[PDB]
Amino acid sequence: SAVKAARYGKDNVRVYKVHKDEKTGVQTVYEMTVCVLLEGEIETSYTKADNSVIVATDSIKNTIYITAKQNPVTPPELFGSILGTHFIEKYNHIHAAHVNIVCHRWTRMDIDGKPHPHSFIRDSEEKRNVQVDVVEGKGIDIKSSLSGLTVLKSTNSQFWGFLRDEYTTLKETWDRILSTDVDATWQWKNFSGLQEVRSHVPKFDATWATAREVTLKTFAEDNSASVQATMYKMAEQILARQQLIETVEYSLPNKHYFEIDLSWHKGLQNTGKNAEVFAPQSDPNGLIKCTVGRSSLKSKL
Amino acid sequence: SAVKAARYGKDNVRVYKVHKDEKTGVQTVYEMTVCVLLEGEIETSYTKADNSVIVATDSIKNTIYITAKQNPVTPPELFGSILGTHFIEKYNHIHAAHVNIVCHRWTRMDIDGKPHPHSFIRDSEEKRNVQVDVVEGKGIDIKSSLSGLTVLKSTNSQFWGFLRDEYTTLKETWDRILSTDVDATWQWKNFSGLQEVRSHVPKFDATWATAREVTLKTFAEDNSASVQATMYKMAEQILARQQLIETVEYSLPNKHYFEIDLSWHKGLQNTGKNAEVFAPQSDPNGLIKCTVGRSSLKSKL
Amino acid sequence: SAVKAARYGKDNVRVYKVHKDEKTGVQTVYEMTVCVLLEGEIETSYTKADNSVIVATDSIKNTIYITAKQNPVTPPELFGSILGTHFIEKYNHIHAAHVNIVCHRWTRMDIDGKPHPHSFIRDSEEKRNVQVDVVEGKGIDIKSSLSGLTVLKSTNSQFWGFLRDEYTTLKETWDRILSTDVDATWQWKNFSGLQEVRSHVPKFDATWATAREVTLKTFAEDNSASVQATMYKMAEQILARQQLIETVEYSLPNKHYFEIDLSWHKGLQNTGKNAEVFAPQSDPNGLIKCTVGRSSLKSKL
Amino acid sequence: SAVKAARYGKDNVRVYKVHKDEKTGVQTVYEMTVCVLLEGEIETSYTKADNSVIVATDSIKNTIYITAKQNPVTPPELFGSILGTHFIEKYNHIHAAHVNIVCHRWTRMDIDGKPHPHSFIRDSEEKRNVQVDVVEGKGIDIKSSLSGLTVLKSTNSQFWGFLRDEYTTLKETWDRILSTDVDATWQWKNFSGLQEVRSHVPKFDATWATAREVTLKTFAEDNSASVQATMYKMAEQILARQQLIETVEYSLPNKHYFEIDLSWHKGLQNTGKNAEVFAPQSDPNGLIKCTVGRSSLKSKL
Ligand SMILES: Cn1c(=O)[nH]c2c(=O)[nH]c(=O)[nH]c21
Ligand SMILES: Cn1c(=O)[nH]c2c(=O)[nH]c(=O)[nH]c21
Ligand SMILES: Cn1c(=O)[nH]c2c(=O)[nH]c(=O)[nH]c21
Ligand SMILES: Cn1c(=O)[nH]c2c(=O)[nH]c(=O)[nH]c21
Repeated sequence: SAVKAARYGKDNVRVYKVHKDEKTGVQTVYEMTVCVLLEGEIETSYTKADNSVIVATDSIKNTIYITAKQNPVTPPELFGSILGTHFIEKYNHIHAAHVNIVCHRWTRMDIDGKPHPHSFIRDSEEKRNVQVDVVEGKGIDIKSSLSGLTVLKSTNSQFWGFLRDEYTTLKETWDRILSTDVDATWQWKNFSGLQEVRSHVPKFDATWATAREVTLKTFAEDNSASVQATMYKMAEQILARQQLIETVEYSLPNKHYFEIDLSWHKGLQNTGKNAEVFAPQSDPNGLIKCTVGRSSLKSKL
Repeated sequence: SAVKAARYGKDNVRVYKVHKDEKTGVQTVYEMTVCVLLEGEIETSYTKADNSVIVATDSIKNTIYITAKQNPVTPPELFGSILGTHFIEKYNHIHAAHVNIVCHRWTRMDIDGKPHPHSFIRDSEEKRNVQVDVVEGKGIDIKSSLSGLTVLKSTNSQFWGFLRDEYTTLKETWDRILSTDVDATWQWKNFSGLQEVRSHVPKFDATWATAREVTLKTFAEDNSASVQATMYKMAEQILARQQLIETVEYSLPNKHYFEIDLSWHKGLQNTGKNAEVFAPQSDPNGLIKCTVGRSSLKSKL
Repeated sequence: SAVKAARYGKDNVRVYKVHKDEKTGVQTVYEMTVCVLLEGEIETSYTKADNSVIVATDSIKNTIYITAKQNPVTPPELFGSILGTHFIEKYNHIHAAHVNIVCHRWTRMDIDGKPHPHSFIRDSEEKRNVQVDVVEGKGIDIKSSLSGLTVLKSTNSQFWGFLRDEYTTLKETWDRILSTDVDATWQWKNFSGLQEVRSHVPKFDATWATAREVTLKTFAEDNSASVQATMYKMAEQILARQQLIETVEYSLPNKHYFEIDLSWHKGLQNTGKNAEVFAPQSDPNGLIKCTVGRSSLKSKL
Repeated sequence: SAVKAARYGKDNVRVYKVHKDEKTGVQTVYEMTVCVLLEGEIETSYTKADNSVIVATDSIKNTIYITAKQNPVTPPELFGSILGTHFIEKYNHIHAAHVNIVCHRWTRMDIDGKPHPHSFIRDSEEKRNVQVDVVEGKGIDIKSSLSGLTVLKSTNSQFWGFLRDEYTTLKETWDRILSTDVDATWQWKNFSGLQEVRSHVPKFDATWATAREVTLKTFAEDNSASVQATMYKMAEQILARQQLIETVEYSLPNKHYFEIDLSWHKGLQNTGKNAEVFAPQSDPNGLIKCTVGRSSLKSKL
């Protein structure tokens, strides 16, 4: 046998950081969960009980906290790049660092209409994430995402014209509920190293904001022909607004809300135009995915 | 043997309702999870295989949807009262109905600064709940609550002066992080029946709002001596603002954030006044409870 | 205002203990999650910021580990009694200790047909629990339970003869799937103190075993008329086999498996006697409860 | 813009099947959760609101149940292959089907030492999984796995000789607890189609059994130098025992159990050779991965 692939490290490292402005009294908090997995010339730890090549996962954990103490933790794309760059530069034999960060929401409370200087609310379980792959000799590849953004619209969703054969029972509809949990990923142009990441720092927060704004507005305003058609519109708009992202990926469940026929009980009318009470379905669910890039076709468009 | 207690019914009944204003186009959505458990002269279903006394749980489920079609689902205190009253009035042999409702957040989206007529966001996993116990001959007992309201403050929390003995290692502190998941319950005066519940309907939304406002403002503004002292202030204020509630209960975890001594690494200073990077602790956690009522002591105050 | 009730302590304290037989090499492991909440003359911590009356929850945590080091952790009824007794005896002003223990399964592995001396498998997420309430001047009240015991039978379950009215759509059945997650609790006679608990120590493991055996055999062998009728049989048998338990409580979901009519597709027959493929339903679910004690009726039986 | 990748279908489809032997009375149950995602000439559903190319996810769901009615559901590798082959053969424009199956445990109960004909217990949340990718013109690629197999050993695990630098605080150990949740995947040689899958059917159950047996025995018996070294031994043995699998992948958390120094309290000795009571750590955790294949090196071995 032989080792074809290997990576190892520390997962589920919870990290908080506070910034305190001593002039104004305003404090700002950041909370994340971090995973760092390393690759390199480590195969003998697996094959020969050679622990000399192992940077202990406990040491990886310590390094996460030390790096957070010595650098900004925001935007996460930058923190992840700093953190991954450290491991490949510090250890000659480590040739890749794979950094995943989940950012948790701590939104400043407004009390009596004024922003509070040091009190925060978890206003959504929506996350902002990064995956930063720092590969020696091949730069820094960053995928940014928002996830767990849960939305519903009560009309202006349709689904008709789909294929019908002997496996088909679904009724066409011209007015349904649409609800989903949005997972949206934008993948950046390869960066050559930390300097180039730093040169684009403002674009990280701005592109996250754009992605979130476009998602919400498109979901709310598109009289949707399908999940497929709506998510494509989101992706194409995000690509149009940031030339440094190469692709946009969406992964959307269709979280079904079923009508309930109550006509068996006193002729109650609760379907079609009279549908008011619905049964949310926990499972099964549609799952719709696509990855959108920029076109390169010049004929047969 | 004999049956000392029994209740049975349907749990985890997911319910959505939409209201559509055909004049304005504005739609409003409600989503809940409902449990109804019945008591009564049902012991022979357990002891004698006598199913004649069982209102099938499937029928309880149907009744939940029928009741939602024929009545408002808001405030939940009212919907639960209507629903429980139905079972004890419809079935001579059913003498109590225990209705639990969890209300899920669907907050209207603002798009380009304007409220959208039919698009919503799950802006928090915070719930608004009711427990409505409708007991034949003994009225309607209602406990209202908010839960899963997760908050953090980065300073203005203290914990010193606690008992110290041979089991004590905890260091006193004059400046710590405080974070919790708020579970707050207000229990109403017994209502005689559905008419009396209806006579107080506006007070349900108003008292929920008061409870939430008081919770947030007190948490943010109290330079806290302990979880105990802060939660008591919340409770006393809520009681002062609604004479129809008899008690207020809080159940608060202390979700610890630990300092991280990094002085072993290059003399990094990350404790006390220089603490910036902390380790959120998933477990264990403090758990602090109290039930506050109005005082009846006249001497030795 | 005034404090009507209060309790506080440490929750989610994970504890492992190992026993090593140095003669045989056989090691045995125990893992639990412990909560201890205290009551007493503690109201001034809430009302007056008086922390002097607070045994810190961190100190409660330390005490859990110290008690586990100095005593057996099995049976959990004994460990909980020792632990609760400590707090009311050590602290004059603490008058009750409420100890909840969840015991996690670590079952010894058999390797090549032989029990391994130090390797274990989590063979089920089924738990064994205790709730031990140690109340100064009122002894020790113990509720023992098993929970998360998930079972299914594919036939020999029925449900017919239930009430039918204008809310009823459920079809009677003479052959259905029955599946549940068993939560079974046996409540012991009040014990006067730790000596009396110790005097009954072997009965704890034996009664847990009896409860589990009776549950499984009754579920498997009863041609069930309803969840109600089957669970009653379980309870009555457990009471007959241990005179020191006063009541037995069951709480059982009915986790529904629905037939799927496929006759719309090529006349496929998948209902009634030809039902093979079913749709497990995640929600809603029946929820059936009862508490059974010994009879005291002498007439009109 | 243009669609670079797309797949869509139905997720979280819960499926039960029963087999009834009418001669013997013995019934056997199977329960799974299935996801099927399709690829093909479907880009116009995203770009042009062309639903004609969409096989509705509801129809995919129906097809899952119909396929389970008309074929064996075991081994899952076979069921997934049948199911994926259907979609690419039935629909000219569908060119890949991606079938994920999670198999849930229903182990036959033994009652009074005899196997019960129709009663089952969920004896572990351990799963048996498959991922079957059926790609038109490129055969059938199958990855089989076991996951959620949770184990602990109380000694015969070590971790010393790891890299030590200015980021290192971890103490070397020659005797620690090791616990993990095993996720093990074996990837099969590409199969040309359903006939070739069928020709190997007995090998699926046999290789799953081998993988599980090797995992347990190696974990129990290896005096482990590291997670890395132990998991490699597992992989190499599985490869030696089934020539039709190309690689074996493990993904193992190191679920840490920390010693607790209690020497501050009455000189209690609970470290090193006297360690009995430990603190299980929920997070962070080591995460160790590798993919092992057969060697092709002929020099510098
Ligand atoms: C309702 N529904 C299905 O059954 N499949 C699909 C699909 O692919 N896309 C939808 O928007 N809805 C839907
Ligand atoms: C830190 N801490 C403990 O250890 N116990 C307690 C308590 O009862 N209350 C607190 O506010 N904090 C705290
Ligand atoms: C199917 N079903 C209901 O709908 N209610 C009930 C009940 O109370 N008990 C059952 O055993 N089954 C059942
Ligand atoms: C304890 N520990 C670390 O900190 N890293 C590692 C590792 O890579 N492998 C281990 O087996 N243990 C371990």
